[PDB]
Amino acid sequence: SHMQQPEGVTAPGNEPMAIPSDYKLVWADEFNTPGAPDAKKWRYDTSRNKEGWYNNELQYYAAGRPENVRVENGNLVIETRKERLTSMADYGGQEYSSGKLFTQGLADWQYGYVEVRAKLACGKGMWPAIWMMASDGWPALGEIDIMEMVAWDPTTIHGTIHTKAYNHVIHTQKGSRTTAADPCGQFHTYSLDWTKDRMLIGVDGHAYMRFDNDHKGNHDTWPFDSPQYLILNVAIGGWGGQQGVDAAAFPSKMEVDYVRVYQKR
Ligand SMILES: [Ca+2]
Repeated sequence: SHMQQPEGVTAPGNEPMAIPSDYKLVWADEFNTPGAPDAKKWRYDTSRNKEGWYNNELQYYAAGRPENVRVENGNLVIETRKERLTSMADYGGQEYSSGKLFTQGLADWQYGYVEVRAKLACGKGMWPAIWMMASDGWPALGEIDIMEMVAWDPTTIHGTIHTKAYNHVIHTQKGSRTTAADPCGQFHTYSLDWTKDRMLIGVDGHAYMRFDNDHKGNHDTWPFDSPQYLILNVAIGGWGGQQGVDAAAFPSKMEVDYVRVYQKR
């Protein structure tokens, strides 16, 4: 797998990453309170349930539904299921349910070190992601994909950014990829180090992706001087379904041990 980068990477990184010495934890969820996610930290995204999600995706994102989003045994669980939730008011005809949480309108950050420790969702069809979008159109406002994986190639981790100049609508996105051991069976830490000068995206303290601010003051190539909010989801189909959907793979879970955000303060 590759995010339209068949014969190389467009934003190569190869350097260590770690929480900077002058940073402090400014936000966390440790997911140690069973039941629904803390509503002071997380909202459900239902914005396109009735309209249809993007990317040829197949899922309906259920809100307030423990079968799809629950805190359990020290993790956030986002679970995909093969089912039609036809009596939801915003039902959109989908054959699958999943979860999509975000901090939009509750918590956002400009610059910082973001660490998300997770075990991913497997089974052909699955497309787990950990990513960010600007609080204040798209893609000009900036998108930061800290972690994507597509479960037809479940050991490949993808790290990508999108801007007006560099984005998947015109196939000019800046990204890289790496290999992680059994990501659906063991935890890894997926990390972003975002400063005014560059972003690093990594796994387990190794940056495999680097995107520099070109310092031209062009918002089209660097929109990332404004706050972003965090997003956790498991999509179904689209890129995740490039080799089909495995009916037998459902239900499939992503387990998030924690989200930690650090900043200079
Ligand atoms: Ca935890």
